[PDB]
Amino acid sequence: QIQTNYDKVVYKFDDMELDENLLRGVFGYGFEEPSAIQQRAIMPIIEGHDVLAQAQSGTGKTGTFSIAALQRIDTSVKAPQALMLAPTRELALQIQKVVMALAFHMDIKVHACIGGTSFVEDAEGLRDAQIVVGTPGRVFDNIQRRRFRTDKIKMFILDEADEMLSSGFKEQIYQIFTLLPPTTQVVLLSATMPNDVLEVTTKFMRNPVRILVKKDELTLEGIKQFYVNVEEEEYKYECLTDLYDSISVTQAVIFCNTRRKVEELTTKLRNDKFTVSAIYSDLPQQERDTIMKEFRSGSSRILISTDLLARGIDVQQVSLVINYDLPANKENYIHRIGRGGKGVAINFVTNEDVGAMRELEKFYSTQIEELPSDIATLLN
Amino acid sequence: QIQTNYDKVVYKFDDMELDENLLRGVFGYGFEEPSAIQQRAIMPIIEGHDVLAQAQSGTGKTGTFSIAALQRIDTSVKAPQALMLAPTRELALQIQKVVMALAFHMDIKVHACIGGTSFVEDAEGLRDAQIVVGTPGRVFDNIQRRRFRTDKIKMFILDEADEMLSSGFKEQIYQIFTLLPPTTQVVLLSATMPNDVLEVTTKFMRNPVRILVKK
Repeated sequence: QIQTNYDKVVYKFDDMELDENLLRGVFGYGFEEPSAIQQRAIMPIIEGHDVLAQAQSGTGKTGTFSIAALQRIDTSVKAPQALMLAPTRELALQIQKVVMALAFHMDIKVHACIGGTSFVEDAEGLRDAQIVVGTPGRVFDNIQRRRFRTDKIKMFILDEADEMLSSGFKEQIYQIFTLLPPTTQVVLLSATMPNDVLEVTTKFMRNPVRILVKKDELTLEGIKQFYVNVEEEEYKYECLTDLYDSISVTQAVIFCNTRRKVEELTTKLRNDKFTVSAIYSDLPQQERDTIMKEFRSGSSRILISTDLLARGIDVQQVSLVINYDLPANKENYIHRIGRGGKGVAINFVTNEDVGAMRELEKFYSTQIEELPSDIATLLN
Repeated sequence: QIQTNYDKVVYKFDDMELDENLLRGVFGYGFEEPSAIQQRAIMPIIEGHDVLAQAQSGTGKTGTFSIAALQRIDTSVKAPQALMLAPTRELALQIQKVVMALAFHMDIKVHACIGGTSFVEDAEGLRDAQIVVGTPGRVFDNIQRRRFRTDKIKMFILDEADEMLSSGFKEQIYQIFTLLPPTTQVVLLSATMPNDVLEVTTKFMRNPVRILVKK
């Protein structure tokens, strides 16, 4: 979801105190209701804060800094007031179209400082322009050659910071900062939040409002890696049946590599009264949440599912997770036993899954001990 | 200044519909905005017209047929598709240098069929070259001895035609035309338009677009 230190949302462009002309342009362009990032990032930008926003490429994001920037432009001033940087000529040109359209009912000049341009037209455009958009290299060159005066600049937008940095624009971006008024508001939009952006964020921004995407991490520390060698694929079921004698409730989830296995296991288990909840990557939306509600409530201590749902499966209050089938792809091991924030994971390997479980210890660095006869302990 | 029968001008390279990599190559090379001849000559060449253009020596003229020729190349075909001729080895090498730069973000092979070159490497170079550039004699010789296959050639550029003719390459240039597939697009750049040039134009070009200088 969204993690932010601003906590203030506006749900409609009408409630943003937008100049009437800009607002006509917002609706005229096709914007109806603010998107998730627009409901949070526009106001803080308008208000003058330095803002760091994690936003995927798209018209929603472009609208965000475009709308805000147009709202802070002093039409009376016929000099650059806002500078927007992009990774490529094309992206810059697209941004210039968006702002232009948004300003369809206003009279603000927007210059594209990009490759392929007679410096005579470039000088002329950068003189009277109120919003300048271009690529780092070209922008820096024009600032150094005095063709682009930056004293009236009040806002600095860094679109796709990650891409710009990874494209090799770090030096020029850093140099642009020192060539812009020290008080300039800094706004940075980025799909990812790598150290490169964090570095810029920390060196150039001031107590910025941060609007980030939640996500989470791996983690195999809240869980204990225990395995059992059934030797033959055929002896797994009985080994799993014996486990349910020294566990005492706890409720567990069991993952299989194939859908059929999930059913056979479910069948064999139900043929013995074992009330198990089975879920496959195909049940309609209305049926999947029905089985989950039955598990996260209606008794049902066991929950069997395939490896494909591991990512979407919200391992509820489970103190035990069983791997009937050792994951096919090492990467999906944690998706099955991750937990982002007690924890026991038991693996059922045969006389073939050998060295295969070691890869899950090479792909990682955690220890997968053997399961001792004493189980009533391993589960609190 | 210019007298043309094509009159259709383009002022920016963005408006020319160039493959993205080639365009990256154009700006990458230092080209900013199309010069007078580039504004008129590139598009007709790309479009397929036999073109006769009065242009003085220069990176502007070179860029003109180089950019067009690069847009027309078919990446999948690994055989000579364009043949460019210049009056001297030096001039040819310069041209190879210009198209190579222009093709920096592309994967095009450019072979120079010029003087002093092991008939072995010359052979290997022409086998999979997509753009071949060189002097009339060396090219004619390589076509006869069969080291240079021409069946895939779609464009024939004659740079500084007046100079090549004034240097005595007339016979060879004429022979090459007959050794190239009949439909090959013909492009001829020349500072002056003497009868030698007019004769070539009338004998080998088909209802060509003509881009000339006032006079």
